[PDB]
Amino acid sequence: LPPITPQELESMSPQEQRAALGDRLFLKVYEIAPELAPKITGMFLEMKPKEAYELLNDQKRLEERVTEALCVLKAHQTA
Amino acid sequence: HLPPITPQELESMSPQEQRAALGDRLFLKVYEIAPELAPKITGMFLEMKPKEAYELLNDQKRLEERVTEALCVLKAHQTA
Repeated sequence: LPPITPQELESMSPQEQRAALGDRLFLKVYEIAPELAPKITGMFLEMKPKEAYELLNDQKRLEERVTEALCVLKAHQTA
Repeated sequence: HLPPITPQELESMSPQEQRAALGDRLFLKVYEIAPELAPKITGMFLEMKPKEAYELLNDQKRLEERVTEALCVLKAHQTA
């Protein structure tokens, strides 16, 4: 999917923002954690739209948020 | 442990005074959760808005959640 412009993000409803950001976040997370990509994307969609949008423009920040999300899920695993 | 900060004191303190007051009380609570990394975790909390750091002193569950989140941010910053 082509990137969302900053002008489109401010023009979308919260429902439209979630669908547009969620589809692009899922594809990028799928390249890092394919099995937990739907679960991690749902965690990302709880952030503010501006915060989730920065993940689509900074690869290094997206990797750290995925690593952070995996660590939080691992922390709750009473292994 | 220090006595809790009242909401009226927080609004009357300067930004530097808020850091000292919140930082001392946040450190004592985080120390009971992560004693070794408590100073670094407290510094991460002091970058939040004063109202948000104050809620961590009044909500135990959210405090534990933010510490776990802060610990996971530190793990993500590993060079190796």
